[PDB]
Amino acid sequence: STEIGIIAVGGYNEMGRNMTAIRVNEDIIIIDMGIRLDRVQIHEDVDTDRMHSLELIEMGAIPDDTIMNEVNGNVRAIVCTHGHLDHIGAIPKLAHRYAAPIIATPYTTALIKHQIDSERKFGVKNNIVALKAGETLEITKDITIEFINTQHSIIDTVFVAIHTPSGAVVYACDFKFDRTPTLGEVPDFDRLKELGKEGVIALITESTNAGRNGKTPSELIAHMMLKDVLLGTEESAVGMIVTTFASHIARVNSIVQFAQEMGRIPVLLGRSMERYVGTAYQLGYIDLPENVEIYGSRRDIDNALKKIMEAGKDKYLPVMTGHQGEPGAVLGRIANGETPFKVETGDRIIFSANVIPNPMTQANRYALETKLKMKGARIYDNVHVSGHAYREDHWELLRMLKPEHVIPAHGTIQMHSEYIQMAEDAGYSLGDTLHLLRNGEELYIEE
Amino acid sequence: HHSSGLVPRGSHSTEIGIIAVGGYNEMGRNMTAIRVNEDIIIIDMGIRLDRVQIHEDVDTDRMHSLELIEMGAIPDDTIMNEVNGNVRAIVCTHGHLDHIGAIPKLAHRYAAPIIATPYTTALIKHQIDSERKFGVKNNIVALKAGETLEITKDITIEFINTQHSIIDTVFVAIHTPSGAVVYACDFKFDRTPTLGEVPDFDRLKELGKEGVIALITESTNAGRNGKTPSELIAHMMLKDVLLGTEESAVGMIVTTFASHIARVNSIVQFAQEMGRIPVLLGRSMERYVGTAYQLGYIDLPENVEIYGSRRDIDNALKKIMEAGKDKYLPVMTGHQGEPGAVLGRIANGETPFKVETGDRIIFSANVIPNPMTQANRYALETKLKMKGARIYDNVHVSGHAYREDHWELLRMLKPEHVIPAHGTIQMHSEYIQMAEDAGYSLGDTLHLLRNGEELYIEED
Amino acid sequence: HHSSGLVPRGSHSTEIGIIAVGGYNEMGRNMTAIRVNEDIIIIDMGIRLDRVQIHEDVDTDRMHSLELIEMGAIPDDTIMNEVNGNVRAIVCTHGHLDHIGAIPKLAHRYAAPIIATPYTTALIKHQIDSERKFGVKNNIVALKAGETLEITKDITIEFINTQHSIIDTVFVAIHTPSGAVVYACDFKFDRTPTLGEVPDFDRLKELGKEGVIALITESTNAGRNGKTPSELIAHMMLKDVLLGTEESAVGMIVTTFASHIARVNSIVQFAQEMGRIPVLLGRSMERYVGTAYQLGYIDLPENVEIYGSRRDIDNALKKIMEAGKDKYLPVMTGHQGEPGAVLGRIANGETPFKVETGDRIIFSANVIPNPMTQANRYALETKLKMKGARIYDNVHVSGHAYREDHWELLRMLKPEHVIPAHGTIQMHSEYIQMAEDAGYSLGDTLHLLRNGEELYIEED
Amino acid sequence: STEIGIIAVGGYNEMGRNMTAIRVNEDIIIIDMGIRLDRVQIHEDVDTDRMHSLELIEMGAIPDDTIMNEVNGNVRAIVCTHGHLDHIGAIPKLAHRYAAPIIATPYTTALIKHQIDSERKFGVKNNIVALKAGETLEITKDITIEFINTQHSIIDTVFVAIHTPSGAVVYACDFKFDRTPTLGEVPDFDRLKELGKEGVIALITESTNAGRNGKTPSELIAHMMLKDVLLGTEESAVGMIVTTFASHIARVNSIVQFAQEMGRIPVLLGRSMERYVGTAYQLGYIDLPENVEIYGSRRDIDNALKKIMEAGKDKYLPVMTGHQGEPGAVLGRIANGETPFKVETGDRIIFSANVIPNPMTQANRYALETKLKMKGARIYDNVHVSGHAYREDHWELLRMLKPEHVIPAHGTIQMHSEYIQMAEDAGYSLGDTLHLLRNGEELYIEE
Ligand SMILES: [Zn+2]
Ligand SMILES: [Zn+2]
Ligand SMILES: [Zn+2]
Ligand SMILES: [Zn+2]
Ligand SMILES: [Zn+2]
Ligand SMILES: [Zn+2]
Ligand SMILES: [Zn+2]
Ligand SMILES: [Zn+2]
Repeated sequence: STEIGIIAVGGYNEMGRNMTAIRVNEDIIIIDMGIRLDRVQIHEDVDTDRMHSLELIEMGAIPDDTIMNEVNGNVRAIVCTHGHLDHIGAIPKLAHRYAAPIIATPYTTALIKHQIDSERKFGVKNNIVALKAGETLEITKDITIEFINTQHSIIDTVFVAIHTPSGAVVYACDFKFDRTPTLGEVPDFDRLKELGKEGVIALITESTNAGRNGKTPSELIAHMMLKDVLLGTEESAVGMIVTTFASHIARVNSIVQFAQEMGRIPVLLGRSMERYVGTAYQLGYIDLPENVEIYGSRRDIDNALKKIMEAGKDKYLPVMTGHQGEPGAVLGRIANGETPFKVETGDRIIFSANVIPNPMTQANRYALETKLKMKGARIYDNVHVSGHAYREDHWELLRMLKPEHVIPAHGTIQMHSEYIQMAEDAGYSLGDTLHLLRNGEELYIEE
Repeated sequence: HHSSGLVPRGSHSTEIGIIAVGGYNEMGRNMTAIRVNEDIIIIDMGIRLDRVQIHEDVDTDRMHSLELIEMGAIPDDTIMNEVNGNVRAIVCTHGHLDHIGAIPKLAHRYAAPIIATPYTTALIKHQIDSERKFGVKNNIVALKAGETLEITKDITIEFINTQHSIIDTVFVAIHTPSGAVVYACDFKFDRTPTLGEVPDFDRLKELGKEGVIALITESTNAGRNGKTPSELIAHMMLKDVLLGTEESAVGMIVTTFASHIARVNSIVQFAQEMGRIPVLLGRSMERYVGTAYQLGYIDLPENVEIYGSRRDIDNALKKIMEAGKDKYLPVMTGHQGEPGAVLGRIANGETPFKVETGDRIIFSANVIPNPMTQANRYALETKLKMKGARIYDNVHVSGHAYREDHWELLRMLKPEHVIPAHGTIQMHSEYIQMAEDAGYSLGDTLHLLRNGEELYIEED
Repeated sequence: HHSSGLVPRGSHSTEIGIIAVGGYNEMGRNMTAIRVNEDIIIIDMGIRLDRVQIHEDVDTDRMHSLELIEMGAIPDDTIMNEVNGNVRAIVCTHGHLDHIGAIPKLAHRYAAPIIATPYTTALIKHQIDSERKFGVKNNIVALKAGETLEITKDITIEFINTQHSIIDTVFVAIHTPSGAVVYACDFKFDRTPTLGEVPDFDRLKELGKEGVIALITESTNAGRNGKTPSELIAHMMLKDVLLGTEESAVGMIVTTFASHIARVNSIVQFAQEMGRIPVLLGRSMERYVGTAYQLGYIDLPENVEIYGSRRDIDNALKKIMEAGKDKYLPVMTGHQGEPGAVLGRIANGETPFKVETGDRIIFSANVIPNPMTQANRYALETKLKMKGARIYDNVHVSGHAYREDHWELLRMLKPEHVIPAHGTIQMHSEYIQMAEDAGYSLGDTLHLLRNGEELYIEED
Repeated sequence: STEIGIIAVGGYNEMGRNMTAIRVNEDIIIIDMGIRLDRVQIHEDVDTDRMHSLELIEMGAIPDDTIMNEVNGNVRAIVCTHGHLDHIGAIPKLAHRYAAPIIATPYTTALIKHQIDSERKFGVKNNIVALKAGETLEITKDITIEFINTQHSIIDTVFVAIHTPSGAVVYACDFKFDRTPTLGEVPDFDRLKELGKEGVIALITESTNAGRNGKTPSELIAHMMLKDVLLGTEESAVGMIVTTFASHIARVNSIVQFAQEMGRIPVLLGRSMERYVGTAYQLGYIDLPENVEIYGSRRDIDNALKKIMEAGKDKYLPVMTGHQGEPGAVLGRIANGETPFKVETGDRIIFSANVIPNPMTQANRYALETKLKMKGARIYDNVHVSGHAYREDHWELLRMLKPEHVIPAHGTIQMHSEYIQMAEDAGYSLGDTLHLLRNGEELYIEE
């Protein structure tokens, strides 16, 4: 027989810190190892590289994988859905304890490798393997892992399908059914219906926005709103700063496109930006006009900003990090005047990002925005679209994959509750064919 | 013995008065009066459909003005017995009921013509050809955007094109010997509309530099941060939910504001795009979109069917049920869960249409933030969900201006005074903070008026 | 060749089952079944008055069980055709309709006696002497707090005193050969009540140490932080608003839950204290407080007047209007803005009572967090405010237990399993987090059940 | 004639930073000078004594009184309602610019004098005068200032009535009609009705809780709830910490009373506590049992806490500051483990205070509470009653004083909006007999 087990290690009580392990008989396939970036800020300057794994488990921070000492099997892989820190962030801190390769899609593999180049001299290390969407990699005789293309607030994001002798186990945390994306190709629907007909034993999926009604707005909407705010203005020569996730890439591409269309020169600031968009351009996921400038260290940035100041803000579009009000982020540094560029009345600050619903980040962004307003700035908030799927996206996902079991992951118990109600609309039953797991719990499927 | 100091004095003219009679304590029931010394211009006369439904039965028909004034409902113009002048005109911004709803009930007491843009005028006369008073009269005058009409020698009225949740909507500029008084309730700076013309920015700048004595403007979304999304966004989202689906042949009902001609036009475009026959239900839509098509503001495929009375609707809806929902797209009223509206009674099954599991109900409208309509819409959605429907909420974009749109409006008109209208005191508070950023001062250059109040501006 | 390891095995008995049939997806409509192998004990059978009013007309009278099951309304006991045992009793926690409301409609299909505490039993028989089925029968048995009743040799039922928003309310403990199953829906640890006895802590500790196999308990306010305020707080606040006023002779109406005997007792004490004659209106109050006084749970001054039918009420209310509101204190129903309740129709003026400016309306009740009742209460308060009334909101204290009260409940009973009931999945989620702090584990030692679901505990 | 002017200097746009000036012809009476304690925390360690007035005005922080250079009169007094920092906090920083005495009720005068003993070597200084409730002090021939007793979250809090040739101008920011107080005497109602009949030209009053329905709960309610939580527990020997406003005094008195009734020894920790309750006991506003201990510096506190730890928490009730999660406050220091006393599972933390509705303090209190919960603590939140008046308290205030004009103060424009609606119920009219002022604006009353 094939006894499948699903062990919840991280992120089913919280949003960050995601880690799941799928045990097929005695083989283990681990998916995702993220940091929880909120409850690290509760403590007074931690500097995550000064701490080793255990420290951070009693903060968590990183998922408590000690519970993996109680499970009956050996891990053969560490798969990663995409390159957000809530998914690949814990790798350089925990993956070394496992004698297993790290499988990911190219952009992720690259960014992982870049992050480990800060773990220490080496680590152990695991060998890092790049697998693209649409391709499949056999890990043992009968266990084979497949990558299926999807969209998310990061480029190159993927469904993972673990084929076993008794069927496929697909895990889909962090997706979005964007039918008209700015980057990448539309999600592989035909493959989802087909693989649905092949046989899915279990579905593990995010419940982030399952309570939200309807279907997720396309990234094209964010594109159009940003177009509207940048170009559709009767105060053309003001001085505009755009801030967003350094990781989003699709949007940054939209923004530099816009800069080329609105006759400004796009300058990208911050280590964050340099890493993500740099790695993106180098690996050819985005094209850049020859005029763009990218600066990471404080000297490059501040120099670029004195320059950008005295030559005229009207003829520039700084694109940067700091949308959640991170002090030390370039925007936080501009708001505090710890920079040559010092904003004046009329100046437009464009936040192409949501406010993360945590008191820490909300306080930070509050303080940031008031400092900006006292310096006369005019703020455009939340010109943004969520990269997570809504109720209807989930509904149709259930209707094409037709999974035999469903396990909500990547969220709080309330998010999970919303998802549960939706799945119950689909014919499922709690504790029977629909399962609510907590961090540290293992659910068995038989036969 | 000595010491000095010097100040220039004079010299002296125009006593302008602004009468807040309706829609300054609440939204809707809007009425403002612009008094230029001796002469008066009435702007907007709206109905408030909110605090009439709180009472057990609405009627609104065989009732005369006074009763609705103790409900309000209609603006209390009794305070106009206290003003020193005669109204020589009644202008209307656009054809929403919070703006023209009180006309067939109050405009008759005033010996003045009603000036509006063609579509508005049309809907006005259609409403008077329905209240049935027949009547003591007014001339209904059609003035299009971009044109100007002299009414009293020194008083001249200009229409300046803008966008809003209904087609053909306009800024009104009351030119006086000492400058312009601009009234801009219900507007939005949509630079990429689906219908109509882009708002006339250049004229706004010109008129700004000519001299604006006062700006009267809505504060509905002045608290909302940033700039209002284009209607194109609503178009793209609707396009996304109707076409972008992997459960294609289900049976889909779309509900929206009957007045939002642009949105319904987008929708029939979509039905034409998805091979369903667009059918429009409700007396209300036949009213609005019928008037729109007759006057040629929207183009319609001949595939369209429009039905107003219950018999036409219930039978067309038999037509669609028995023939198959798959090749049809009903667009309807009832988005606020109005009982008696076609959708609410469909939800109650008081109709041939029997909605089934999987069916998609698409609300291209927001929930009006009032406990009544929130309750009705709650009940509606639970009936629909229990009968298995799949609900797409708030596929919608606000037709009102945000903080930054107001910012640039102030920066183009550069008015000497500012008056928030069309909202609650809190909405007005947000607007006040915004204008305070713009250099204005409360009780001096920016004024918070309440219903029934007059501020005198003495300008030379 | 070698190596070792050792584990003790066995030995083996009691298969206990817990049936969640009602009130696990919503609040109210509560029904749970405790199956001890072969025998079944039904606990609570409540009505849900929420999702019945969403439909146009309530009736509830000439309807039989099934229809109300597709509304629910009443708990779906159809799933009891699938269980392997016979119910040999029906216990009721207290006399709120979310607990005993479904009895005259479902208890008849079960060949079992209905066990309750005296006041509850009384109200039950009063309700069956009203549904009018006459009927196929059950014996209505009065078991007081602190006493125990053997029903099936190994199954014995204990009543343990507690406090709650209605007088004489009880923990139920189902003793079995292998331990106790405690059901505690609707409770509160009030250590200083105005009425009743302080909850029986010592017995809870004893029974905790004896062995509790399962705890089934409400999660209504498990999300609320801290510990529930005593009823004494509600008493002191009411004392504060009624007596503590510098506008003394106005005319004051107090509205509250008819079931909240303790609160009304406080109020009549106050009327007796402020020299007004306490008059109680509504069929509902005559029901509850009448039953309370007849059975001697509350003492009443002979000044009191209690009127149930419209004629008595409208005339007593003529009495009070024409004689002067100043020397009277009407206590009434209608706090949720129920149209047809005496207060709502007073607000509509469908009554001799004509409330005037200055008059005080005192709501000793919370707003039930549902859009329907929130809308009704909105409308009520606006009618009252427009007619000049002065409104005192939420002079109230919740009758349900908070997080910390639950904490100590777990720490006294030390149950082997925990099951949240009586709430939504989110309420249950909060409770789950609380119990997880207590050492419990989801799907192992703490179970989230939905309506219609059974968890088997196999205990030796 | 007598032309009265009311100049709004601070706190009508915000809550903190209160300052009003009443000009009677050419004489000026200033009431309140507070700090805004929120928007000082937006900046990175300010240390308010390192900055002089102007610094803080461009932060504000302290009220911008530069606008007082444009008014036609000379100030003859600086009156203070009570000893909260939103009322007397700006005195040592601005009062030196004015050649005028500072009048207050004894507890305030004391605490003011204690605060100036940190302004510098001296300052100028103004002479500080103690005037009790019920007594009157003539400041010029015809202008005389009266103190009328009321309750508020601080002991000895007062209505100020400025009698002039044309009537009284009463300012009542921060009150509460507590008819059954724990401390002090019930508000002087008879005097309010009487003085109402004498003639009030203008009423300046707080709008903090005017939107809140009904009448403010008595302090007796907070007393009873605290009694219930401290005594009504079936886990008697756990270890309980009580945190509250060091300034409240009434509640601290309740708490030590309770400690005496529940057989624990009351220990009070923090500079804040020592100052406020110490000054209170010394001036005889509260009685203390002989057993109590008060410790202010880190050494006394930490020593007391090691002591209190090893001897047994069961036999102790630490009462302290830190309810808004101030890092450096004793509770914040306990939650971070920067103290000998280190909380364990079951321990009860009792917050007898509300959460101040500002993102800064909400974030701070968030972080605090999560640290406490991770250490196993069980939290009792908001066992508290607001010290501000509600709609009905305001209503009856209007009905006994019968003021000819009303000006809401001490709040945001929305609070002011709520108050406006209530006053309109009372017959008043905006811009005519009811006035909405902003910071920096002067309103004239004639005749
Ligand atoms: Zn992600
Ligand atoms: Zn994620
Ligand atoms: Zn409109
Ligand atoms: Zn409008
Ligand atoms: Zn109950
Ligand atoms: Zn209940
Ligand atoms: Zn205060
Ligand atoms: Zn204060």
